[PDB]
Amino acid sequence: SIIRPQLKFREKIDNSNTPFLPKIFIKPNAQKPLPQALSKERRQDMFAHPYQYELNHFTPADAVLQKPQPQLYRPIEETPCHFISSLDELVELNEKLLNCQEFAVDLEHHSYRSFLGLTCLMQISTRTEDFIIDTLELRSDMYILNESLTDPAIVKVFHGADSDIEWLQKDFGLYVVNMFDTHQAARLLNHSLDHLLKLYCNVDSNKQYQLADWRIRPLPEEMLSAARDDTHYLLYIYDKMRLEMWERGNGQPVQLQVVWQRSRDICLKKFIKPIFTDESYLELYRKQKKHLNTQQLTAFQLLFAWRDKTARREDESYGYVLPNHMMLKIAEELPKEPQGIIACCNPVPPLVRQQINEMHLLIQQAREMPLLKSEVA
Ligand SMILES: [Y+3]
Ligand SMILES: [Y+3]
Repeated sequence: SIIRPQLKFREKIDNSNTPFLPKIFIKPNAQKPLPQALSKERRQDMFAHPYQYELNHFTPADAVLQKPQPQLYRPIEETPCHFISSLDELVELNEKLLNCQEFAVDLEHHSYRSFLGLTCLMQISTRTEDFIIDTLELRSDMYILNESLTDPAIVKVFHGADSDIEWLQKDFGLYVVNMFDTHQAARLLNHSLDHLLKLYCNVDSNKQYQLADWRIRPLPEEMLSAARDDTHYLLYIYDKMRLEMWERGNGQPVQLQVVWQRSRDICLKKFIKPIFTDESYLELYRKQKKHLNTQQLTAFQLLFAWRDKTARREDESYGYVLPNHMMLKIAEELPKEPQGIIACCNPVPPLVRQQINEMHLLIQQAREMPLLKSEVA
């Protein structure tokens, strides 16, 4: 199993109910100032979206709203691929981007071995080159990209950026200003990229809807290729969509300004630390044939508490620590022995194995609870 890459992080992850605080500490392309509370030195509403104002006051240049002349995507065979894992690399790319008219953007995520989820890779494409960034290696440095991502002068093409926007700020403190979401454009014109790649370029990117562990290093050529495929064709599609969209408004920036309006709203989405109550599940088991008595129901609350505790600490997801069906099983079975717990999970999760004693005690506690009148055996 891959060594968890969170261990090499200079700054630990805050897995606490504590409210998420934006990470950005310097605001490039800042129409409105950024609170001094967010200053790198002092470490207004710090808990507010940092680029709230600029996104609310942004409009697509007339240059992009005019009948576009699509520029066919460069042949993958003749398109250079650059791997970026060091600060110099990152800083040099930014400069390059700052001189761009528009560029593609997509990310690679991972959530199984993480509590909040983790961005493992970022992809960007210019009209001529494909870039791949190691956002695990360059984690604390990524913020630099804000200079080019928050520049209303340059257009950032995305495909379904809803989640991306959220990740960019949770992990690096990166925000996007001036973004054209191709999934928003597909909604008007009337699934998406699978089609967008086959309808506009006549290409069938196989590993596109494939789930893979992006924490893996080195990244094999296959994933490197599947990663670049997510941004190599977006600028072309970006052009070809404003075309077949301008060819509908009779030559008026009607449906174009809408895609930009909607997309910039996705940029306003903010990240919020998730919260979980065992109430949700208990209410679900009730709709079902809930025969959970005082004891069993207690065990569930104790296991739910223990899993949430463990997950947040160990920085793992609930599924990894102990999945629903498995927790629920133990809650019902109420195994008297520690092995009775283990022999109730298929397969036995590592943390359960390691905290077997701890879990045993919880279940025992539940077994000492007083059974109601109607609950008597
Ligand atoms: Y992907
Ligand atoms: Y409760």
